This record gives sequence, C-alpha cells and structure tokens, in this order.
Amino acid sequence: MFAVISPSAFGKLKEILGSNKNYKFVITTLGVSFAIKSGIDIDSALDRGVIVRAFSHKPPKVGNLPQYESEAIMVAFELNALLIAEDKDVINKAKELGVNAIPIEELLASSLEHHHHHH
Repeated sequence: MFAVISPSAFGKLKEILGSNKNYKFVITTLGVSFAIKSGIDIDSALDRGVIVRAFSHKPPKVGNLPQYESEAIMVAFELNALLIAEDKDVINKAKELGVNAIPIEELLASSLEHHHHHH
C-alpha cells in the first residue's frame, strides 16, 4: 500500500519512515520542491525509499488548500493510498475524498509495535 506524504509532514519524515516502515512511501513533485525551497531534508526520505510520483495533469479540487498539499492528496486519491498529513484541514479534506489521511503521531501509533494502552 502506498503512503503519500503531504508537505505539512516534512521534517518528521525520518520519524514516520524509521518507525513504521513497511509502506511504500510516496512524495509529490511539489512536495520535493517544498523541501528544496525551505531547505528541508528530503534526501532522508528518498534515502529510505520514498518515491516521487508526479502525475502529468489531474484537475485538483481544493478551495482552502494550496497546490503542494493538494498534489499530495491527489496522488493519495490516485493510488488510494494512506495519506500522512499534519495539517488539520488537509486531513479532513482528504478524508472527504475517501483518502485515509492521518496525523504523523497516529502513523507512529500504528507502527505495529504493539504498545499497551498506557497513561
């Protein structure tokens, strides 16, 4: 199953990759560009096996969300993938589309470590 990362999840790419693993992590063209412009380590993602998928052109439907998050959602929609998103609205908007967008810490919670419910 693919796991598409939204740009809102950047910086914590190491975390999701190294903890959960087992998914086919995917990042977008605008995604990698976001890392490049801001100066974020996208190489750590590629290093662990995050693939970059770019669609040629697919109409994105979003009103609040910017293109870089949109492309991530779109690619997750395309593949019917797991969407790793930190932004509250990115999660809920992708959820509308039928994409299981979840926060990083929940991706870490589903890392199959089997941790007992602790307080």
